Amino acid sequence: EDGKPVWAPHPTDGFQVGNIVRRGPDSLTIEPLNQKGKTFLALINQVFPAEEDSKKDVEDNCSLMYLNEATLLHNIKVRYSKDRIYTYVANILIAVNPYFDIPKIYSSETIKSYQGKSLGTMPPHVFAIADKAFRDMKVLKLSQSIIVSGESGAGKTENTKFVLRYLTESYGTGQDIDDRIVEANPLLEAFGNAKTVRNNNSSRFGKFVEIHFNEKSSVVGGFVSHYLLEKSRICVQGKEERNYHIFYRLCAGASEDIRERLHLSSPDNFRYLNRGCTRYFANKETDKQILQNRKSPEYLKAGSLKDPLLDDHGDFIRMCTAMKKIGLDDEEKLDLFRVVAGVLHLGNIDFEEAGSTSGGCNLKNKSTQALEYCAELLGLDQDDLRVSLTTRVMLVIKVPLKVEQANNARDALAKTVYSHLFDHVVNRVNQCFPFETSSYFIGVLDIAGFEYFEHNSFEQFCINYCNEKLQQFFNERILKEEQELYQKEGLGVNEVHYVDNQDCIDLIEARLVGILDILDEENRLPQPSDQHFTSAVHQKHKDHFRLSIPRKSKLENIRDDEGFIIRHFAGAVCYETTQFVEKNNDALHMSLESLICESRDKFIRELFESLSFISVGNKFKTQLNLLLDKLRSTGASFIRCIKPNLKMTSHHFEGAQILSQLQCSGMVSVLDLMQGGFPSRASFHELYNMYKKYMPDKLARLDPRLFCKALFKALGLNEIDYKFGLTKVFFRPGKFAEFDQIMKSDPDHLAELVKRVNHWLI
Ligand SMILES: Nc1ncnc2c1ncn2[C@@H]1O[C@H](COP(=O)(O)OP(=O)(O)O)[C@@H](O)[C@H]1O
Ligand code: VO4
Ligand SMILES: [Mg+2]
Repeated sequence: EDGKPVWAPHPTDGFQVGNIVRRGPDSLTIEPLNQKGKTFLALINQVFPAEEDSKKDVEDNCSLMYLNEATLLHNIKVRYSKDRIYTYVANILIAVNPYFDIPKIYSSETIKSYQGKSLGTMPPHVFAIADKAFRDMKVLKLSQSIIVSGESGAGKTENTKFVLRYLTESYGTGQDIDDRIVEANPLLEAFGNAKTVRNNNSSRFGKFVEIHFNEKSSVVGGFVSHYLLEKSRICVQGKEERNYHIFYRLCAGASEDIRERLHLSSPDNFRYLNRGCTRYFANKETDKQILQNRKSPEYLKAGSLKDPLLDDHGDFIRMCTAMKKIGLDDEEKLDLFRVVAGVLHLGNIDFEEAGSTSGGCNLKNKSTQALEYCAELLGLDQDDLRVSLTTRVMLVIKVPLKVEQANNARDALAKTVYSHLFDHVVNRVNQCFPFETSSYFIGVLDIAGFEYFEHNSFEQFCINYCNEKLQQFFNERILKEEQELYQKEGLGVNEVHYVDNQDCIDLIEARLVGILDILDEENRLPQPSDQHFTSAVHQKHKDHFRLSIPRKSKLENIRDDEGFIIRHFAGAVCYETTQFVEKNNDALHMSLESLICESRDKFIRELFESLSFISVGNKFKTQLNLLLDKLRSTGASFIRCIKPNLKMTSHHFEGAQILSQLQCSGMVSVLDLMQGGFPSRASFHELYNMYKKYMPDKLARLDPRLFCKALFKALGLNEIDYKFGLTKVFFRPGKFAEFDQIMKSDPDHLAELVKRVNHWLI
C-alpha cells in the first residue's frame, strides 16, 4: 500500500483513482481522489496498482509497468482523449470507434508512410496490421486472414474498408481493378445494410473479402463470400429502424423519369417501408436536393435523420457512380432498380375473404394498381400472380388460401426475390474483378456483430451464433494453441486461465442434441410446434451452464416453452422462440418458384436459374465451418473493435462499457499471457540453414544454436528478449523490428549479417 494511488472499482467508469487509507483482512478502505472522508470499501481482489504518470500513454499495452485490466483501460482512455483510437496488445490491435472523422489518418500520404514498416516503428494503426499481413504472405508463402471483431456499431465495417483501401492502393496496379475491390462497397451496403437502433449503417449479412495475389505479389483479383442476409427486414421493421438502404436511396435520389417509370412515391406509401422509420438521412443542404414528392409526413414533421456518414440522396449518387466505375452498364443498373420497385408494389397487395364455398380470398379491389405495377416490373402475368398468391397446389388439385396464408405467400415471394437479387449483386461484383489463378490471398472477415434488443428472435440467434464461432477461433488460435506450443517446446510459461466457449458452440451445433438439430427435427414432425421445439431444448440440456429458462417478472414474462436464455461470451441473451420453426425453413413453394422462372424478363429468370424443408440453421452452420476450415489454413491477424458508448457520440468514453468488452473479448487474458509469453518464433535450424552458404569455415558454421545467439546479439537482442525451446526460438513483445531483420532473406542482408556474426564469435 506504500503509498501510491491505486485503481479500485467504480460503477460507471470501471475503475477510479483512490488511496488506501485503512487495510482490513478481506477488504481495503479507499478514499477517492479529492474527496477525503467520503471513503468506501473494496475487496483486495478488486484493487490494482497504477502507472505513475497518469497523463502519459504507451503504444503497446505490453509496455505498461503494471499489466492489468485497470491499467489497460486507462491507457486506452488516455489515447482516446487524444483522438488516438488504435493501440496494440503485442501483435493484436485494439480499435475504439471515434464516432467522428479524424483528420488525415486515412490519407494517401498516411498509407505511404506505413508501407514496408515493421510493427512498432509507426504508431498503432489498422494499416500496420494490413502491411504485416502482406509482409507475412511474401516471407512465409502463406495465405493470410484479417479478422475484425466487435459488437454491433463497434467499427468492424469501417475498419474492413480501411484494410482494403490500404492493400489495393499499396500493392495493386494503379490501373483499373485496384479501385474496383474498394468501389464495390457502396453497392453491397446499399442492398445489405440498414438502420438498426444500434447502428445507422448496420451490416445485415457477413462477408469475407479475399484479395488474390500472383507470385510476384501483385493484386490479380478479388472474391467476396457472403453469409445469411437478414430476411424478415425485407417486409417489416420496428418503428425506429428501416429496411435496407437501397429503398430510401432510390426514393430520395431517383430522377423524376425513373420515379415515374417505377411508379415510386414517398416511403409512407409502402407496407414494406411504412411500419419502420420513413425518414431520410439528410442534412440542411442535401435536404434541398430531395424533391417534395419524395418526403413522407413523418419526415415533413420531424425533419431528417442525422449521421456524419450516411446521406440517402448523396449515397444514391455515389452508388451510381460506383456502379459505373466497376463496369455495370445503365441497363443492368435499371434492371436492379426494377426488381427493387417490383418488391415494393408486391407488398401493397391486400386480400379479403371470398364469398364462395370452400372459398379462400380475393385481392381487394383497391389493390388492383399495386398488382399491375408489380406484374409489369417483374415481367409477370397479372392473372398468374393473382393465382399464385391466393391458391396452393396440393394433391392434383388447387386449394384456396385464407387471407393470412395469402399474406404469407406474398411475403415469402418478396423475401426470395429480394434475397436472390442480393446473391445476384454479390456474384456480379465478383465478375468485376475475376482471376484465373493466384498464389496466395489476404482475406478480411467482417461479420454482423453481437446484438440484442428487448425482443430477440431467430435473426439475432443466427447472428450471435456466428459471433460465438468467431470468438472461439480467436480463443483457439491465440489463447489455446499458443500455450500448448509453449508447453510442447519446453518453455515453462505460467499457464493463463481463460474463458472458453466451446460449450456454447456444442450447445448450438452438436449432432442430434444441438439446438439446430432439434429445430430441424421439429420441421420434419407431422405437426411442427415452436413450443414443442423449445421444450425439447430445455429437456435435452437441463442444467447446462450456457442455457437457462427465462426468469419470470412480477411487473410480459416468457414461459418455459416460449423461449430460452443463451449465455454468450458477450453476455446473456433471452430469445423468444415463436416463429423459430417457420424462420428455420428456406424452401419456397413450387407455385411461387415457377411463377418467377417464367417471367418475360431474362434478368428475373436468371435470379433463379441459368413439405420440402431446407434448414436455414444447418446450411448456415455448413457455410461457417467451410469458412472456419479456410481460416485455420491461414496466418490470422486480429482487430478488436470497441464501441465507446450507446449514443453514437464522439468523446464519450464509457469506462464500464468498454471494460466489459475488453474482458469478454479475451484481451485481458491476452495481456496476462504476454507478461511471460512470446508473440514471435522461428525454427533455429531453419535460420542457420538459410545463412549457411554465406558462411566461411569458422566457429559460426559448426554450431547452429550458437550461430543464432550471435545473430541475435548482432541485431541488438539480449538474453532477456528470447528463449530457446526444443526446436524453435521465441521472442518477447517489443522486438518485432529485430525479429523482421532476423527473418529477412535478401542475399546482401545475409552476407552482411554473416560478417557481423563472425566478429561476435572471434
Ligand atoms: N474509424 C472510424 N472513423 C470514423 N467513423 C467511424 C469509424 N469507425 C466507425 N465509425 C462510425 O461508426 C459507425 C458504425 O461503424 P460500423 O463499422 O458500421 O460498425 P459495425 O461494427 O457494426 O460494422 C459508422 O457508420 C461510422 O459512422
Ligand atoms: O451494426 V454491425 O455492421 O456489427 O451488424
Ligand atoms: Mg458492419
